[PDB]
Amino acid sequence: GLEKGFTHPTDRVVRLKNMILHAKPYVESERAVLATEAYKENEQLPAIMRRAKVVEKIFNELPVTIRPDELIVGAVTINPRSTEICPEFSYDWVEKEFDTMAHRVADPFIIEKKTADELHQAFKYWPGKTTSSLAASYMSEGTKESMSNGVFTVGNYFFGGIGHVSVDYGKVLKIGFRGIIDEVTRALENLDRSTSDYIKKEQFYNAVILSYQAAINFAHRYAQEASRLAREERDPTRQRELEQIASNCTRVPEYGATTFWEACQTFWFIQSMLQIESSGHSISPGRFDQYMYPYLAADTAISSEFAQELVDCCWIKLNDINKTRDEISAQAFAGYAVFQNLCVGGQTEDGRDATNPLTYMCMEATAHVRLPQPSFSIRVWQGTPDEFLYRACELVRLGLGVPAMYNDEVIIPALQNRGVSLHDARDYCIIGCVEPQAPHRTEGWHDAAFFNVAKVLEITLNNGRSGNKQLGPMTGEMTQYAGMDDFYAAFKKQMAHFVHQLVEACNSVDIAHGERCPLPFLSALVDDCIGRGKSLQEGGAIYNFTGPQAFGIADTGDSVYAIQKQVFEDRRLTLQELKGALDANFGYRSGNPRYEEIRHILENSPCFGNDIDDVDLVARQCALIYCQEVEKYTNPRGGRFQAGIYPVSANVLFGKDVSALPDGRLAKEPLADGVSPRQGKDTLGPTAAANSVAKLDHFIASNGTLYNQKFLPSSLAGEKGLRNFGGLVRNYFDKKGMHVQFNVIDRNTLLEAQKNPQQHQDLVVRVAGYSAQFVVLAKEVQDDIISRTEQQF
Amino acid sequence: LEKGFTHPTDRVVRLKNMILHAKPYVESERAVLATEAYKENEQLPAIMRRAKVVEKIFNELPVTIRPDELIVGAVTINPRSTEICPEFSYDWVEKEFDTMAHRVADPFIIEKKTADELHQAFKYWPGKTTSSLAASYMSEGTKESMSNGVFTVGNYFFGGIGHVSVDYGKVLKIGFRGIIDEVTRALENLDRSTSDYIKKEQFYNAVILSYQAAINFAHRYAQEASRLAREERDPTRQRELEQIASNCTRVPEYGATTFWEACQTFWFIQSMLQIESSGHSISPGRFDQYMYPYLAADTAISSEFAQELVDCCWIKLNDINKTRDEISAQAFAGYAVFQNLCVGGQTEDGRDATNPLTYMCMEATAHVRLPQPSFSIRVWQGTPDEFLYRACELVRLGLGVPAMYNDEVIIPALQNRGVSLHDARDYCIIGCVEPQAPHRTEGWHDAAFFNVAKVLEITLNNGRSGNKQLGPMTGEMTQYAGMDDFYAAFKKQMAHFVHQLVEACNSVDIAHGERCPLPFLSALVDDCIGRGKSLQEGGAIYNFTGPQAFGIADTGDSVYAIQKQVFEDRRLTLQELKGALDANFGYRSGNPRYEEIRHILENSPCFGNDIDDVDLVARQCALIYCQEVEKYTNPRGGRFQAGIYPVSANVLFGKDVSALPDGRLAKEPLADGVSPRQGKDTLGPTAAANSVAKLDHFIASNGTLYNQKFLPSSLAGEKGLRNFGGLVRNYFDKKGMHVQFNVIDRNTLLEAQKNPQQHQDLVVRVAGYSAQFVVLAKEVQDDIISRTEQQF
Repeated sequence: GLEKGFTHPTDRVVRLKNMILHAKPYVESERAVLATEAYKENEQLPAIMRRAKVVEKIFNELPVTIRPDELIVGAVTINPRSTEICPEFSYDWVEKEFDTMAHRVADPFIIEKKTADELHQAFKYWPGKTTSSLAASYMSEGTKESMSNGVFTVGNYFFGGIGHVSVDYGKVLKIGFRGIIDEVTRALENLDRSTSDYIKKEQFYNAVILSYQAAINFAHRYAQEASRLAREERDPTRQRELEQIASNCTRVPEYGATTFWEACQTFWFIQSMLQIESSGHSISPGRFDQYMYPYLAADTAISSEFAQELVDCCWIKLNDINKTRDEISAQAFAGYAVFQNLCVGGQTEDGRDATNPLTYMCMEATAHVRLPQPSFSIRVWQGTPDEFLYRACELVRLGLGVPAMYNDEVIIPALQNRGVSLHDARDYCIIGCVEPQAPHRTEGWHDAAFFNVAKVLEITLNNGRSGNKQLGPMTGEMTQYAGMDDFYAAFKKQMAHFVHQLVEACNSVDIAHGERCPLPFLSALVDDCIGRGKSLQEGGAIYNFTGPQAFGIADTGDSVYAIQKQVFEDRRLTLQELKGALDANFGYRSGNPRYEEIRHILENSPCFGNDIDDVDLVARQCALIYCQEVEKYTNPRGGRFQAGIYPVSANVLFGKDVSALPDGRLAKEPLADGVSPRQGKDTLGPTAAANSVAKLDHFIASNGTLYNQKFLPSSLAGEKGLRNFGGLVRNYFDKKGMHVQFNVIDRNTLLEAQKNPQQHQDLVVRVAGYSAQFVVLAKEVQDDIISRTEQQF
Repeated sequence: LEKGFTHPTDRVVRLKNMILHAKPYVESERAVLATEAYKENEQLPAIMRRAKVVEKIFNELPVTIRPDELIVGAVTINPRSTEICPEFSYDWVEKEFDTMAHRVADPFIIEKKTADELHQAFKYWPGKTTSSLAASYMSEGTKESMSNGVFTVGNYFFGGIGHVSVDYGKVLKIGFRGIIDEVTRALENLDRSTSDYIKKEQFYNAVILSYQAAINFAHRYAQEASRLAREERDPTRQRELEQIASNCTRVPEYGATTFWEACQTFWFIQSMLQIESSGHSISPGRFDQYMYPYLAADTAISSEFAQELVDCCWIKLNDINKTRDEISAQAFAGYAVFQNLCVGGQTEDGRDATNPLTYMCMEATAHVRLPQPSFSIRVWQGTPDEFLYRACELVRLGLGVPAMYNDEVIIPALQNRGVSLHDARDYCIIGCVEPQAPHRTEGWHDAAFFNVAKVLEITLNNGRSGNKQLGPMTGEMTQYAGMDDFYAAFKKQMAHFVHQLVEACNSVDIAHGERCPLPFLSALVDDCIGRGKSLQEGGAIYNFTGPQAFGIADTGDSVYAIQKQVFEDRRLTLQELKGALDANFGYRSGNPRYEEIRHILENSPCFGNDIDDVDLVARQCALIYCQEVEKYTNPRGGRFQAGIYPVSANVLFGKDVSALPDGRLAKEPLADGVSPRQGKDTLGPTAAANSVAKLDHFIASNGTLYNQKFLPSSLAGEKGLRNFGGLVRNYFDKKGMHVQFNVIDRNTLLEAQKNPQQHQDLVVRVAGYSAQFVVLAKEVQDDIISRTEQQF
């Protein structure tokens, strides 16, 4: 039948998994100190070559750590699941939090006193030499003022690195780091030196070669440590394993991989070393089943058991990565999350189905390991085999939140509309949460900013004011609107004003990374950086984008529709009472009963998510106004802005920035997640809700849309549960929604994990486009997830 | 045709003598303030950091008005002294703390207090200079070639760029306030629909901040004038200081309303540019054109006072000084900053541009008689006879000035490089001999020195320099079947070393763009404001890079000596010549066949005697350099173009060249510019001029330099002047670009050598500029003494 169940992992895998779950996250100092010394030593160099010296010093000198039982080795931090510090982007919040980071609510980390003193010393170098400090210098005062008041934020790449990329893993698997050096050497040989342009290109080429020579050394340093351990090792079986690891790391990634186990080690070295060079998250394995499977197929000696165990170790290694952020940013990316998205299935470049045996081993690994990472995903298209969808649904039914599901049939045309070739778009993977790209061909900036559309609505209805600040243009007081035409004219003018500032802030950060932190190790693994002689930060990628995310879509749509119906059409209240009610927070604090009555009238208007065309098209319209403004703009890499709609863990945080709204929500309350209907307001079941969500224009939001559903576990039980569950996905994708993902959990389970967190350390559930340990999320985020609508067939 | 010259006021003489008697110091204030501004502004884009640098200096540098001055503004507290600009380079300053006061070329005093102050500021700079970044962009082969003396880019490597004539006329008319208004309007009109506006707006904000501080700087001189006036016991001087205070309140914040104000506008621009950056050759250019409207409109001023103000400007120009590292100072010797000022020529409509201020500028040179300005005249087909003959009277004073430039070569030469006919007609001279369309050009007119005679050395040694493989293996000279083989080999060596020359220049170019774009200077050249980009990033309408050839006559006479003595007349073999060159013609060994070979080579026909065969070899060797250079471009979207001029370095770089086939011994001086070799033009000045004009001057559009030296007897009287003007017209009609003249007796120079204390005021041409003879190193003095003395 359709239900096959899941196998169990080896005991070794269970021990490696538990080592992650029991690890206390620390902040560590060695990479930050080494990086700092590389900067001090190399003031005179062009940035790209300074950055080669940075990775050279780190790769040569960072501590090398092999953990008990690992088959796949490489550690960013001495301690499991800990974080380096990357002061080149920002530092001052680390020192401000030396004594509070261990106790903050979202993502605490231990900072021992010696580590604090070491970081204090290194940070003396940094004032005004970070990328952030330069980015801020480029921004206008109005742009900064809008961000200060919570219209939008570019914190992600302002305080940290970029990342958000799926590199050419298959190229390194084939030709190795030595092959990269060879390609660069040939580019040097063939350089046109007849003008001045060759000088900087040769700097880049030499920086890449130096970086990859050092990257070879790094792998050999792990081979050397594996051999030292083998010579002390007492169990002859573990000795043989350590000897094989030393052999693997001698071969890869310097040279192409010759076994599946070597291929896994090539993969993990690339995965970890990128996040050593830079703190940018969303380093996404992408189509792991596609580029890894030739190395499994050609390995005639490996058993299916050992091959699965290796994939399991990879899943577990992916959970060893961690990242601290400033105390507020950490609330927006909560759960010790670095968003390594790994997808399976879909189509080949020729448009044939891409399922292979490793596709299903990746699903098994998720069932074996059951940890937050990777952010595991499936691609779905019209020829997806029934067995692949049903197997994925059977995995979703375990309640980990994974796999998220992505619709080829929308994403491919969406990418084509942005200039991506049909051949490249067929090969897409997902970056981070929900963001599609042609892998190893894109500098996508897929989480460049968070933009609060509900805040823009607030400000529109207050004639451009926020508090006692004139923040936007004076588009008119809401009491002067003659009808919905007037509102929309004013909203578009506020949107144009604030989106222009959003683009300024993004491009300022973009310029700052180009001037100060171009990356010679990462850049060599993305087309066409080598061919062009330019880093990713300078536009070397074939495709260039910048992706800012809308917050409050359903909140804005339902509020605008409430004005349409309750004021203009049915005349239940006047524009003047609405203004007074909004200013008084519906009388939350004064107890005004007319405002409370008005709140009740507004709350009971039709809402997005019940398959009601009227109100659904207002949500579509409000989202379109944002998406249509964003796409008018370009970045300094010659690329195009494109909107996304996803919340990571910040729809609570950014709700705190918005006063009362015309749909009846009180000041500072949470916003809706992604394109999902407002929490608890879709009450006609999952098909009706999916039908509403699919009415939005997903194609124009080509940085990715995010739709969350949550099911009662018993509704998915049995073969008929899988049948219905698969039919729901096909329905939604046939109606041109881009993405959907599922929690499958009982309300009491979430409540119990709140009351007795020490017994629920392994409870992993979906937040938004990624999964996390429920108990490490702040209570207000836990409560928001609990408040989500419970679906049932 | 002889009027004589008037005498300056006693004030002008006192001011002039202050310059002669001044002992040059190194000073620390500007360097310390600059450093603090960098430290305080790490986070800014470079252009804004550079605005913060000039804002701190303009706000805080000591304000110094000197006794008797009518025109005020001091770069240094002490007269004739130098600031330090560590943003370009610093380590040689501190290396020389104890030796700079005693070095042979251009000593400066460094008091202990000053060295301590500089020692502390220098702690900031390791690896943060433009030079340290420029070196990092260069290939090892390029640095190796420079280490072995093939060429050097030291000028803009160790120091600022400069080499520009800014829009003085625009500031005279609209002031700094008008610059700010133009930028405010560019900001208003900015297209903000893409990402390109972000950096443009940084540039605009940097410019506005710079010019707000520039206005404060002039007001600070107004305050000090007003303070000095309050303390002045002499009533006449009191009124002068009050009038100075009023001038400095008006200009250059606003446009000038009197001639005395216009003179104060000019000098504020001239001095403040060289506070922002140590780049020299900040050239007033066509002073008589843009200043004359302000003289004509000034109905109240007397002729004598207008003359005395022009004299005060001449003397202020001599207040500027610049230290360089001990070796670089030998190449720019004489406390020299090369501020070239020309008069006459044509208007942009092709009519003669002489006006009454033209002749007052000539009188100022006769009044003042100091090294600066580097005074020049333009000469065209319609030059009035009275202007040429007055210029020749001034030349007879033996100061070396005016240098003479030929519109009829320079304008089509600039046209060949894309300059519009309208812009080319408005050309001035930069520095020594380098022409440009003023306030329209970022020309880099002295970006490098390139030793063509060294390339010849290396060619004949199959790419070797002292058993070091510096160039390609084009073949040993003993395998040349004829001159065709030599020229093939020489062109291959030239292409190799000019590619490295261009790399080194462009590396310095990139470094200045990345780390030191200039928001004060840039606003005064088209089209930086309209484009929203600095000069360092290509804001100028016209962009060039200009490297200078050395050893042209040496190379031509050597190459011809092989042609005649080896191939044609078979008087020695290639093997003997190779042996004689390696052995320095037996200078140590006493080998008599090598001495006989040297005599044979020394007596070959030589460039400079109107002999076509040898002259065309000099032409061909110079073309090979100029034709290679112009194949290349710079990062500002502009074009390389060769010049030929030595400043004071033809002795210095002769030390890098071993024996040559023309018979010169190892390490001996090279020839200056396009001039014939020292003492080798023996048939007189018309013959020598006829030879020089056979070179292709048009392709050497960064400027050529031709020195002549006359016995004063041969220019005496009315007959002397007619002969002298006829010589100039002969040479320019035959399409030479430039000529200038020493007019001095041999014994005068020799006496200055033995009794320098009684000849501190002796001023003579070095090359493209004049200097106090007693300040030049003995070997430079001897080289000038050895130049051919001409006679009609």
